[PDB]
Amino acid sequence: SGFRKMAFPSGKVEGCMVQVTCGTTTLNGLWLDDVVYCPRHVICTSEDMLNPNYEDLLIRKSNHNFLVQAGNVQLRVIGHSMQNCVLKLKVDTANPKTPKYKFVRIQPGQTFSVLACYNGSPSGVYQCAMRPNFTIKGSFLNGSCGSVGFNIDYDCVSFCYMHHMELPTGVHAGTDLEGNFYGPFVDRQTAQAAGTDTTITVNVLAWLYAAVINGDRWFLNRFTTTLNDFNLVAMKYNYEPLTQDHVDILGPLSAQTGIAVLDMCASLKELLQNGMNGRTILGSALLEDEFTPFDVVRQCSGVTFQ
Amino acid sequence: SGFRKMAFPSGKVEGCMVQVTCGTTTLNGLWLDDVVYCPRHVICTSEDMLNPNYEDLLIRKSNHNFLVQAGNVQLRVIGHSMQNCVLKLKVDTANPKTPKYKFVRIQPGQTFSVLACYNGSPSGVYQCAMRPNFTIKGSFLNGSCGSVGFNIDYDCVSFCYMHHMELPTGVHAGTDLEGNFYGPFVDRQTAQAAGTDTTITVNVLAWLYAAVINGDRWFLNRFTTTLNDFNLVAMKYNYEPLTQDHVDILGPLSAQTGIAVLDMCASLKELLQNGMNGRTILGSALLEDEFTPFDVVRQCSGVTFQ
Ligand SMILES: *[C@H](O)[C@H](C[C@@H]1CCNC1=O)NC(=O)[C@H](CC1CCCCC1)NC(=O)[C@@H](NC(=O)OCc1ccccc1)[C@@H](C)OC(C)(C)C
Ligand SMILES: *[C@H](O)[C@H](C[C@@H]1CCNC1=O)NC(=O)[C@H](CC1CCCCC1)NC(=O)[C@@H](NC(=O)OCc1ccccc1)[C@@H](C)OC(C)(C)C
Repeated sequence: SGFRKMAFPSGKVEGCMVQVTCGTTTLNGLWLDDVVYCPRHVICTSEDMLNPNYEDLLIRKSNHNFLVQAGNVQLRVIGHSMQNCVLKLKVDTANPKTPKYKFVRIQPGQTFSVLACYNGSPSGVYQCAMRPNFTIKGSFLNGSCGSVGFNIDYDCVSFCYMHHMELPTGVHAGTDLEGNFYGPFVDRQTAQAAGTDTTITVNVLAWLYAAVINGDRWFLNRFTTTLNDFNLVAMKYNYEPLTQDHVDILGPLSAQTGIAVLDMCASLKELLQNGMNGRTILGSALLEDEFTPFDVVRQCSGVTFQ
Repeated sequence: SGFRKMAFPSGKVEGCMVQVTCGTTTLNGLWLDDVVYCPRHVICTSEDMLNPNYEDLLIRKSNHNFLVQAGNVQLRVIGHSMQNCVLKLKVDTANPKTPKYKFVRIQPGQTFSVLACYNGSPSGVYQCAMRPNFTIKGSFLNGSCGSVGFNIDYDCVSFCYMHHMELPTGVHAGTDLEGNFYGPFVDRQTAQAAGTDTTITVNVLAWLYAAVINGDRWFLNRFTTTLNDFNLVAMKYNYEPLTQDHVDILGPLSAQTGIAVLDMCASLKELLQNGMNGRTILGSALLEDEFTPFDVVRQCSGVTFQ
């Protein structure tokens, strides 16, 4: 038993990480089949960042201005193109370690694993969620750009995030693997509003179920509530409105613990109106919202991969 | 910027994980060179668990009663021996994916990465610490036994933990890779006292430095204290006594942030005497003690591996 915030094993992704250099800028790229993916702002100088014309900037570059290094090995670039905010470098060598992969665009509230990378070498791995305002709260230093987020379905790697830039909040923004930003962000060094972040109500309920499943049950009360009543408390409190779909996705945890979702909503309501009283749930003094219901199900089912 | 609880990339360890079966018991093993390591209690039936004579039980077994499966592939066992509480299965095939590795026995307060495994296939990865009472608070279901903890030094894998059993606390116990338990635990299904757990004072201070480095500085005060004065507050509060060595290891974070360790101790003291007032530090409403000072240094330095 026990419950930890847990990332997918990153082996399948480590084999895809390469170093990409263009001029005096180095960052990470994703090497799959015979294509290298990376943020297009690798083509920018530190002055270009304030207002780049990427088309014009890309025109001044040729294949040989792009150094791709996979470990020690130099790949030869033979085609380059710009898809949205990513740059796709065609190389002469397919990656012998290409996993079975997909590119997905995830939804706010879903979770994924980040492998943070510098100079093409993996640094660490951690788990997180696409916030409702389409930011992620991660850990990214200079040179982490091009690090990717992913989920694993048995053998198949679903890539969903590529890191591009930190906002003035210490929150991070980026794109899917077709180069479209999550959220309204553009890749330019100009002030940008992240927007009001809300809490992922369904994820919090799934966590409370993970708590019950792991012995923590003090928050459990004699009350119930209605979907509309609870939603009315959800909104004084920043919470995502709870829908019937949310209720259904919480259904399996419902039946395992024998606790109705709306009874659980009542306990959450009391927590939101009465706080923690200096107590903890699964060793946190806060309400945690970065476990999807599926993260909960599989953590106490033992789903494996590879 | 930002600060997450971050695990080493597990690729080097995924390639070492195999399935070990003996009778009607299956668990994970660590395959390195031509040896497979696993908990010796794989040789036990569900009745044996209450009071096993491991010597006598091991005598009834022969090499062919041990099925080792590396992915799909059956290894042939040709020698078996018992070292403390681990069992070492000599196989006819060296693991072509053996990393450069070491076996270390870590100290209370140090951190490591766990790759949780079922039937020899990795499930997830998370970070944690050997508690002062020599327990770890992880996430382990039935069949997770044989999962290992590790740190990575550039290319070299330092194995330090092998999971054996959960206590009645939802805390976990296990051995180094020579088979000696951390703590006073034995591998038997008998009630065992974990013992009073204390907080890793030096780790908490290192975190407060990580906080300052990442913008969170409200806890910072106009006071200072003495090593003995603070230690006197450390003990009403469960904290490990702070030593001069602790002070020195915190020295580099000292100089980066320009804040004396004993000034930081005063802020921690006020936190311990006055609580959080419903506020947060790096997004936690609790004082976090599972980052060593070295975890902090490298997270905001960007150390890579492979
Ligand atoms: C790639 O390695 C990095 C990763 C950053 C660096 C440290 N932490 C990270 O997450 N990405 C960058 O450095 C990019 C580079 C430019 C981005 C697109 C345009 C051309 C290249 N920039 C940022 O990450 C900046 N974000 C940013 O400026 O956003 C808009 C803005 C501007 C001014 C005030 C507020 C907001 C970073 C460097 O800016 C901060 C200084 C605010 C972090
Ligand atoms: C190996 O896959 C598992 C991993 C466990 C299972 C679920 N979570 C885990 O961490 N390990 C075990 O199942 C071992 C098996 C025996 C251990 C040594 C003797 C022979 C094999 N046992 C345990 O993990 C038990 N721990 C335990 O009993 O500790 C002493 C004790 C006894 C009675 C009351 C309190 C404490 C588990 C199964 O016991 C609990 C039911 C308390 C979890």
